[PDB]
Amino acid sequence: DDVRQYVVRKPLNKEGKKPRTKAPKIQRLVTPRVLQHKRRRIALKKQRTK
RNA sequence: UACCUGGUUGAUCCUGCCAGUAGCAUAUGCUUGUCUCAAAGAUUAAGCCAUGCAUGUCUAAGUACGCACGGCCGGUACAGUG
Repeated sequence: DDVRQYVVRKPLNKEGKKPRTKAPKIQRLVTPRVLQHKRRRIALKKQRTK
């Protein structure tokens, strides 16, 4: 299941302002940056062994 | 600048101190136009203390769901500043 399509929203409404919705930032979420950080530090494990 | 001078006797020469002399530090008195630098609640009481201040801190890079403000363009995980 995709996790990011299941976040609750904040129905953010105040007078005079535009209608707004707001969502939190998901933590402990596997993203293409996290997987690059993991494989970068095994590129350092190989560099030291060489 | 490696220095003495007054005072014991009727007069002398001594011993010998007292007093004078110059600086330097704290206070104090009287006086004080300019300008440069500058010590400053140590001495008595390491006594007692109203009030204020003297220690806080965020970057691209720990954690942002405060509309606090704006803001995409509007299904759009999290724009951003915070």
